[PDB]
Amino acid sequence: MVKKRLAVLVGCNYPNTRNELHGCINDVLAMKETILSRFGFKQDDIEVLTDEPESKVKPTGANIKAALRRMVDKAQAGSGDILFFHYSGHGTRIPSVFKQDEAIVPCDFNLITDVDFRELVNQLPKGTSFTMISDSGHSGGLIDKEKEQIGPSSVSPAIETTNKTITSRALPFKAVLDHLSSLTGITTSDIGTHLLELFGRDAGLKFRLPAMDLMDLLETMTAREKHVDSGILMSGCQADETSADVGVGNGKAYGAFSNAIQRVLNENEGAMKNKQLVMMARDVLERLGFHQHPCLYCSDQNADATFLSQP
Repeated sequence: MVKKRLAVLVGCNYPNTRNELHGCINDVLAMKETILSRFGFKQDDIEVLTDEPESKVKPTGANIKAALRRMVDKAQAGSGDILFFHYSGHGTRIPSVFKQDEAIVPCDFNLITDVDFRELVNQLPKGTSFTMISDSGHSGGLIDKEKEQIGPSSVSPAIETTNKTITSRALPFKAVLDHLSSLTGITTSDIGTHLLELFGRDAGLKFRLPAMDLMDLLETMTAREKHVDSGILMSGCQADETSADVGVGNGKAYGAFSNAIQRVLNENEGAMKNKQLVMMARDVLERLGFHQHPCLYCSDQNADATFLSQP
């Protein structure tokens, strides 16, 4: 029985904009070489969506969700398929209505929120694994309702702040709203109005469904999550934190969390549990003076499973 190893790698540098980053595309290229060499992924099973000027497939909100939709077509029940999604780029938090929702910011600002990723993992059968590494600001909780295994509620002298030159991978809500206002030509405080007007069908699930219809849909996910739990989120920081973009525009920049993952893998060649990988990545960032706290969200069984099912 053949098992599939599918990957979607997304990197947003936002070049030549007001929200430029420099290490996100390098994070994607480094993670691609890692899964090709160490984890047995094949070139034809990997989709790369980066926003360099000459890119032919930009990481728009529709292209990202469609690529994640194509891995959703191939995961089968009883096959134990391995799905991987890396995101390096800007993140943001939007008001849930008293509460905030976490989201990633595609290059066209068609936000993908935590309910979109919760809907995605609820389309996967039991035994499948969806490992998501989101090196972005406010990345903690991006898979809504996924149990926190490592984070502020699951873990118990300060280190001097890093001397590296860093830039935040988080955009304020107003910066995201103003960006969408420059495209719609209208002014409203409801970000969903801009997103529905700009993207319509391709807008996030939170913005297309009425709140009560979303409540009915989330009730079906709550029932299914009691028996199937296939989502594994490794966030670069907590829900209330940002993630650091390290370096300048010299072609050598990188994400602090993505680099910490590469360091742990370089120093540990054997198979590593998902919980240990996040813990050792936290140790790297803590020692290096970074104040973001990577978090892990998955089931108890997947917390003890090896990263990307390495034997």
